[PDB]
Amino acid sequence: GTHIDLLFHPPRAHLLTIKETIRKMIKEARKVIALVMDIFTDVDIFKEIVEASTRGVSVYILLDESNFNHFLNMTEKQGCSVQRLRNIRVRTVKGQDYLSKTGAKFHGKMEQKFLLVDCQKVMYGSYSYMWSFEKAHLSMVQIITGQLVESFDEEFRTLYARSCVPSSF
Amino acid sequence: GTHIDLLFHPPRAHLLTIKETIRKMIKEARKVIALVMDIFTDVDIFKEIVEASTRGVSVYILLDESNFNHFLNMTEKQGCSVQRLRNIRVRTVKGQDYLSKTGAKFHGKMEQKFLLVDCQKVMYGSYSYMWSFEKAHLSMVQIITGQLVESFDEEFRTLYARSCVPSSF
Repeated sequence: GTHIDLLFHPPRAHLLTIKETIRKMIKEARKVIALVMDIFTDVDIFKEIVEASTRGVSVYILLDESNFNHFLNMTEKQGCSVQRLRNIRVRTVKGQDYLSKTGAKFHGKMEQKFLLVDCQKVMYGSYSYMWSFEKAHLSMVQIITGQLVESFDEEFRTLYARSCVPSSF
Repeated sequence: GTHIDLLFHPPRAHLLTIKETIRKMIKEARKVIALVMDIFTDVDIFKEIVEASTRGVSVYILLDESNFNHFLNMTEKQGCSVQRLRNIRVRTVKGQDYLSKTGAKFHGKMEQKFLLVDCQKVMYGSYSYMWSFEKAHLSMVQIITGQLVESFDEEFRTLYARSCVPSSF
C-alpha cells in the first residue's frame, strides 16, 4: 500500500524543487508537523513552520545536538524568540557515547533527515535545510505515502523519547 | 509494486546490523555491484567487494570527489593496487559549481549513497562506510525491492555519465 516518488536537487524532470515541495507539505499540514534534521538554517522554511504553528498546527522539531547553535543563531537573527512559541517544541538528539584515545568522552551525531506531516506523508533523504544544499550540493529525497509512513511515526516517537531540552534553553 | 524494510544503527528489532547486511548483499551478488558513496574507508566492506570482483562480478564505484583520497589511502595501506583490478571501475563525482562570498570558485559535494546489486535490490540511507558510523553516529537505511529499483538504476547511469577518472590516478 506504499507509494514512493523521487525528487533531486538540482531538479531533473519534475516541476518543483525539493525546497518548494517542503513548503507545500508544511502549508498543507492540518494537525501535526514532525521534523528530524541535522542542520537547520533556512529562513524561508522556518517562516513556513512558524506560520503553520499560528494556525494551530502542533510542531515537534528534533535537531542534532552538536549543530543546534546554528539554528538558534538563525532564529535570533530573524528576531524570533522561538522558545516562547508554545505550539512548537524544539529538542536535541545526541549520537552514541564513545571514548577517544586521550580518554575524553565524546558523543557522535544523529545522521537522520525526514519530515512527517499529519501521520500521512513523509519526505526522506539527504537534503539538509541550509544554503549549501540549494547552491553547492547534489542531493535526493523520497516522497512517501501509505503503510511505510507508520514506521517513520514509530521512529519519530522513539527519537522524541531519547531527545532532551536544549542546554541553551 | 515496491517493498521496503528499515534497519538502524545501533540496531533495533532486527537480527543483523547494517554492516552485516551490506556484506550479505555483496556476497549474494551474481552479476553487477553499483555503489554510490560519500566516504569509503571500511576495510572489511572493501575486502568483500574485491572478493566479488575475483568471482567475476562487475563492480562500479562512484565516490564524492572531495573525499576520494581517503579511499585511495585505505586501499594502499591494505597493500592493494586498486588500479590493477580490471573488474572494478572507480570514478569521482563533483557537486555544483558555485562562487563563494569572496568570489572564489568551488564545487560542492555529492550527497548520495546507495548500494545497487544485480539490478534487483537497493540499500539506501544515511550510513557511510567508515568507522564513525559504527562507533559514533545514529543512522538508518532502507532495503528496497520491486519497481523503485529501476529508478535507482536510472540515477546510477546518470551519475556514471557525470563522473570522472580520479585525478589522483
